[PDB]
Amino acid sequence: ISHMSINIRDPLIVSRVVGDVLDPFNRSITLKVTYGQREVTNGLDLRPSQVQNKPRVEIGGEDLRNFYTLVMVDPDVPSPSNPHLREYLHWLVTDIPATTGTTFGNEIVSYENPSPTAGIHRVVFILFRQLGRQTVYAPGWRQNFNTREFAEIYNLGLPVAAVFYNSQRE
Amino acid sequence: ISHMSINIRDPLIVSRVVGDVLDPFNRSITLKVTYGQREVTNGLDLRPSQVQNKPRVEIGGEDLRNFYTLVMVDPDVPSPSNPHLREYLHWLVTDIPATTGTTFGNEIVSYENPSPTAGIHRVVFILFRQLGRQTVYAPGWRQNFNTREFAEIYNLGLPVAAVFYNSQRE
Repeated sequence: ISHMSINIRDPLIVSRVVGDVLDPFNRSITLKVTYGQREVTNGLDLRPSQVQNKPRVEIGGEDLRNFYTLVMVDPDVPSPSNPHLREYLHWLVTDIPATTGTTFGNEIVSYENPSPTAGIHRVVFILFRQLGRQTVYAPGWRQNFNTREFAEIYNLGLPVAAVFYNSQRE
Repeated sequence: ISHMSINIRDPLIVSRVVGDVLDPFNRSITLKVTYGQREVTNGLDLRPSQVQNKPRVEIGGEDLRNFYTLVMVDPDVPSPSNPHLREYLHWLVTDIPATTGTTFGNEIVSYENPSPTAGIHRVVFILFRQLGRQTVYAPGWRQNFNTREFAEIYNLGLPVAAVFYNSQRE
């Protein structure tokens, strides 16, 4: 979107997920990420002890023929005040068929549970439409990941969905 | 069906359409609902701007002599987190001859376009076989509709088909 179309009160802008991690975009696809009995909605708190295992993830889709990639990052590493490891890639699942979820995709970076030690961390899930199956691949390491660059490299365009939770040391 | 015959990975169970709205059932009849150039398949996203007009609806059938009823509900009203208006009846078409579609039936509750304002809403189409033509009639209001009770009142048994899309505010 153009900056003339941005809603500056959107929770992704207030939280600076759009800004620090993502360019402005219009949500268009369902992304349902569940830990326990809570679906991630922007700004919900989940403690480290609640996110030790991968969440359930269900997605929508625009066309049955589509495949989606799910990115999970913590931008606030090692801390939000000095985030020199931004972004830390916690999980990467490609080739998710439209309308299914991560158990139907290819987990190309395994789920590492977030365990913040300093400050309140945003933990962000981002969904992208792929140009086709078997077109998106993993970085060589988890730290200093750049979702914007990743999307550029893999022709992913703007995200179709994103949502985040907050987490801090217990 | 018995709970010993349920496929717990069925998309209608994962999405809780079976659970929140419907009892478990085996699909037996074709239900093709089209908005624009997309047929509704479970979990597809359609934005409010894409569903302003009634969809095209074509049905199958078990016997030419049969008549079917189409129910369209949003269970996630006013929001999925606090769905105290569940279900909102968006459309009701009775007396659809087997193998035809809604233009051949009796629209007894007019199509109200879904326009969610909070959360992601499931918008569900449910098809039932009638005991006969001219046996199924409309409620007095749209809110707090109960498809299970409706089916009991009108001898509709279990659904023969159901499908849903996801929609959220634009």
